[PDB]
Amino acid sequence: STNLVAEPFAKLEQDFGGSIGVYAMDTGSGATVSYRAEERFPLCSSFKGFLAAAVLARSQQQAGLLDTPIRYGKNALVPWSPISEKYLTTGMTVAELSAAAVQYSDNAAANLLLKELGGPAGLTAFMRSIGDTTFRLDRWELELNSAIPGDARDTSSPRAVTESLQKLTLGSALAAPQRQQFVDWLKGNTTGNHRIRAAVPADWAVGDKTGTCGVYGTANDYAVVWPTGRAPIVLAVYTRAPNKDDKHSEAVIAAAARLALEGL
Ligand SMILES: *[B@@]1([O])O[C](C(=[C])C([O])=O)C2=[C][C]=[C][C]=C21
Repeated sequence: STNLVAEPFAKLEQDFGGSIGVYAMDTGSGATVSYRAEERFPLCSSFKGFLAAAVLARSQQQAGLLDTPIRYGKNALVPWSPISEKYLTTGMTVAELSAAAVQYSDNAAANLLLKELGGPAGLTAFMRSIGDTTFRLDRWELELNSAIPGDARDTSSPRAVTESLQKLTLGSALAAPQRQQFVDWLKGNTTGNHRIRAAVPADWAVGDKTGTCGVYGTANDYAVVWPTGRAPIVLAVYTRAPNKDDKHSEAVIAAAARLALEGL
């Protein structure tokens, strides 16, 4: 992955103060945009998108998985678990927990689903099973958010994120119904209006998954975007920064996404 007109990204990164990672592919032409696309960045909550895909893939071998209710306890409710909290008294099905993890970044949902898959190691093995040799999840919520510089736990690269997102939403990794379901959850995300969506023309359909670690200026977003009349674009925008107290920026993520889309 290289880029002979990277100066715009380099200037945005200098203005940001941290590091920016971008990979975008036009699945119609094959054109791509890269900037630190091979470098490792904390996933933060963005792993929750791939977790839901892994659940859908398991439902292809276990009938009734998605409809299975889970009557979880109050002490499943880790900070920022808005759907899980609201539905504590009733429980939630696996599909609802997947939906909640994708579209609200529900943390309790995320840990409950990880447990059904064998933990972080099971999600990682799923990702290996589709050809992602970069992704690694090592820890549960909320510990995976530590985002320590140079720590490779719970990281991937923007290119591997994009390539995996492509396989699961547009390729054959998932069966057709499972695939539409995964795209539908992403299209209903509520957390990403100031990130990639803020760079996408209002008349383009978008699904996305955000992540925010809360430390070290570390946040991200990845998305599938359908330009009018065309095959879709897939992209991933990740940030990090060298000081614990460096603030992340949603505007930086949106700007970097806009540079990628303009370059395509
Ligand atoms: B996680 O990374 O994602 C959300 C979040 C702020 C987002 O969607 O950008 C979140 C909240 C609380 C803990 C972890 C996460």
